[PDB]
Amino acid sequence: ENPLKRLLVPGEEWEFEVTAFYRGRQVFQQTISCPEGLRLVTLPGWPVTLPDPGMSLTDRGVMSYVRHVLSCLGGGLALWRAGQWLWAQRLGHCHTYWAVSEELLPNSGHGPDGEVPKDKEGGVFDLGPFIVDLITFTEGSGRSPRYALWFCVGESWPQDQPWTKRLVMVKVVPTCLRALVEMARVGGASSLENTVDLHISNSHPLSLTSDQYKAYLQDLVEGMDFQGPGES
Repeated sequence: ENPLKRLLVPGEEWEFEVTAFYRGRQVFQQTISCPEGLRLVTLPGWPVTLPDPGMSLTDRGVMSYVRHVLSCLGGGLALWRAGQWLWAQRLGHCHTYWAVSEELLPNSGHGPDGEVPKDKEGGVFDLGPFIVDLITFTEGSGRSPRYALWFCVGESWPQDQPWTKRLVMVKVVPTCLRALVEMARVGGASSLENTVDLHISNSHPLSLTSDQYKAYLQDLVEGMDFQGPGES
């Protein structure tokens, strides 16, 4: 059996590493595993409480803005997995934007990938393209795929243009993905067996050669959906 397909079975809980930053400063970090995902804050999902800025900030202006955001969070930013997709939904009143990027806090650039919807779930990450890109990476014909989700949380009033200053940023890393990339990087330059920890419930680190890992990655692709051109 392909051990990597365990990543997809419904009963497998993915571990998520959550790191919060206030004006670029790390002020919180926690790693969580929950069947119903998490909620950045009677509702489903493991609640992850962002800390009061008084514990790390000194600027009254930024402290005030952060407290405003803590005030609109309400139900919170929900993030969970369903099949090959990671979904997000803004349950509270804070306009929240997202982007998949590197492990480093992203610059404003061309803006976020999108705004997390409130009335319905919104897809924020598809494991399909990620694995395809990971394979391309192992082939040496592509860059390492990104897996870090960044959530910029603004106020309820849509005129603070939060993505510009990115005062409240929360990075969510599904650790299985970080591990898969590291395994490709390390294994790609090694003729020996290397260990990869999938960081999913009831699992043990896997010892695989580069050839084994590549074969499992290729087979993993068959366990996910890829929309065809013009397919209904």
